[PDB]
Amino acid sequence: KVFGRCELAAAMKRHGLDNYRGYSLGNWVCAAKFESNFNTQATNRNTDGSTDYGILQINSRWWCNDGRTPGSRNLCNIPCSALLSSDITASVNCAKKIVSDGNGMNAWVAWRNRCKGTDVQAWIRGCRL
Ligand code: NA
Repeated sequence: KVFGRCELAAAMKRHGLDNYRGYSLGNWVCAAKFESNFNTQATNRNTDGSTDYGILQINSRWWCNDGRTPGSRNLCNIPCSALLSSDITASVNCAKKIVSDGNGMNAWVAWRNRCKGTDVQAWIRGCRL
């Protein structure tokens, strides 16, 4: 499904992403905005044959199994299709392990190029959280 801005922020907050590892909620909403346009069904193919899935575009090379990325790992121990549900639970739990792996939110290229160093607080503005 296609989340609204404040709708997504509320779902992420109740799933414990606000200030997770120091990253305020605005960073996550911004990341989702430019990775998937708030669409849980978004997919994108990469050059190496791997695929990015879901609202946060988590990559099959490392984090989920999609059965067609040879030599990949399944570090979130889930099928990549589980990242496309309208329930963001699996995506959020997997994102939590990605941000914890030492490189923070730099794992998301769109956050680094389009959210890092900006006023990310503007993305939860006006929302009732
Ligand atoms: Na994989």
